[PDB]
Amino acid sequence: VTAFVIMTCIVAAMGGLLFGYDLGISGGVTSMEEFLTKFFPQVESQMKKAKHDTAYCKFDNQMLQLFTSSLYLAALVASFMASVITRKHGRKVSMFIGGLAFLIGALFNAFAVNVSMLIIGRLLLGVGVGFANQSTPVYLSEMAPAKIRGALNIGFQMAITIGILVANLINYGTSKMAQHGWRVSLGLAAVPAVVMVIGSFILPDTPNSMLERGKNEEAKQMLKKIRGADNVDHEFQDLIDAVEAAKKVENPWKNIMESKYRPALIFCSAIPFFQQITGINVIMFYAPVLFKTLGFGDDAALMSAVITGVVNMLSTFVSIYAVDRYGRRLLFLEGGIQMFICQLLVGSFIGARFGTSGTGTLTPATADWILAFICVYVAGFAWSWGPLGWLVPSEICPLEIRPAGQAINVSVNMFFTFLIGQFFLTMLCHMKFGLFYFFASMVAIMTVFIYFLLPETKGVPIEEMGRVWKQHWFWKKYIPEDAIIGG
Ligand SMILES: CCCCCCCC/C=C\CCCCCCCC(=O)OC[C@H](O)CO
Ligand SMILES: CCCCCCCC/C=C\CCCCCCCC(=O)OC[C@H](O)CO
Ligand SMILES: CCCCCCCC/C=C\CCCCCCCC(=O)OC[C@H](O)CO
Ligand SMILES: CCCCCCCC/C=C\CCCCCCCC(=O)OC[C@H](O)CO
Ligand SMILES: OC[C@H]1O[C@@H](O)[C@H](O)[C@@H](O)[C@@H]1O
Repeated sequence: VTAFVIMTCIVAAMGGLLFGYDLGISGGVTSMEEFLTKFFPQVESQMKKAKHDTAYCKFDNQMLQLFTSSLYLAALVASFMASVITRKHGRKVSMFIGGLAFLIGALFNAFAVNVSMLIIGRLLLGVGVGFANQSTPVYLSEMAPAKIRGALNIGFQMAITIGILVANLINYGTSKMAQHGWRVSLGLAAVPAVVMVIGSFILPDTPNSMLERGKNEEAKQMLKKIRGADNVDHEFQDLIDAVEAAKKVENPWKNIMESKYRPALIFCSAIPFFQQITGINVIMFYAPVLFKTLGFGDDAALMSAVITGVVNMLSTFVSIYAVDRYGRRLLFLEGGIQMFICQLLVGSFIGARFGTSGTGTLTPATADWILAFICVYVAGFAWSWGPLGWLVPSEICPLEIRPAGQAINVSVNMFFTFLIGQFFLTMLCHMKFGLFYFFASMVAIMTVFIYFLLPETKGVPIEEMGRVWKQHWFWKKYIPEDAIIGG
């Protein structure tokens, strides 16, 4: 562990600011009537004097769903392109492309004069997220010393939560400008993108990719630099062994179906689906919608998003502290149990407060308790399925399929992020609290899935992770001894 590798990983992790900024900025921008008037006049007409309505609830027709979907579709496709570039040219090159596409997208948005420019900008944001999310977790998990890989990789998730929070605060400010507030909100996304582009110039690439691409002496000297030791022979032998196997595989997409990759393939596919079917991106807007329906105004709705965003960010530190000391499993298990219980409590609390009230409207105190329970659910996600959904796929793949497995992770993640968010929009917007019971049942399923099927990965050198699958009661049948590195 050196100061150079920690600074390297902090700078690289700032690639998560891009996706997080976009996740946090969009809600507040859609509620700005100047934005609606310019680009979505059919929505503006529905929102005029609709004191108890929320503008993104109106994005439920085919054309508006197409606009919303375009970011996730571009990200899903760009993720697959990033797998090829990340392997052939390096993790840094994909991080550069991600920052640059996001930067150009932010400018098209901020200076949009018609919806055509908004569509181009949104597609470019999606390209940026696809490249940034595909490549940055690979970068962190290869660069980090094995002992603290969890903590350093989760810097990426921390950056996501920082972007969400910062973006909500920016919308708080730009909502007060006399004019053009939405241009400032969408244009400030360029700031972390410029940081990411310049970072991609100055960062080194990973020794793992340098060696796979034939830069033998550069890779060894780089490993010595990030580990701060003249003798890296044991860990460099891991890289040599990983590249010897990896050089045999010209097309990872045509080999990822082989038995020896099956545990990795299952988890790279299942973890992103499970991460979204927690309901996180639905539940995170339940209280904002509730406060608006109760008459508390746009500012109270945004304030609950800021509160939720602070909890979301600060709770990430629990995973940073515990992930390498106590393990990924403990975090999955506690986080799933805590999320499950909070979903049961909020669902039954809302259901009960209508059968005991008498007046038909929830009180402010009741709304605050609903936000409180939701915040404990968000805290549980924020130290489990949030950070681990960007850590675990990046640390379980052999080198030759590591960019491809992380591309599966991103692309499945984008697909279900949109699908689940759109599918539940009407239930969210009509305050159908039964959704908490559905997501509770999914969280039960994924927690049992983890309990029986996820071997503990903490502290294992990334190229030696086959050792962990080989000792798992179920996955051991897929892993041949000859493929295992180290031991
Ligand atoms: C690798 C690069 C990316 C590859 C993948 C590309 C995905 C393209 C998908 C959709 C874009 C089209 C979105 C069209 C949105 C139309 C919105 C609209 O009509 O808004 C006007 C409104 O209805 C009244 O004012
Ligand atoms: C490699 C590409 C590098 C691109 C780098 C990002 C810059 C592009 C962003 C915004 C447009 C800036 C021009 C400002 C004027 C906008 C008005 C405009 O172009 O209007 C035409 C439009 O078709 C209405 O009909
Ligand atoms: C290392 C850090 C480098 C940081 C580099 C950051 C560059 C982008 C910054 C801001 C863009 C967002 C603000 C754009 C707002 C435009 C709105 C506008 O034009 O309003 C006036 C109106 O047009 C009159 O007619
Ligand atoms: C192997 C994994 C199997 C997992 C299996 C799922 C476990 C239970 C999950 C969610 C609760 C399901 C619904 C519970 C509530 C049903 C009754 C209900 O909704 O009652 C309405 C009433 O008004 C009160 O709000
Ligand atoms: O912090 C919340 C965010 O956590 C990330 O790990 C997820 O991929 C996002 O969908 C989510 O909005």
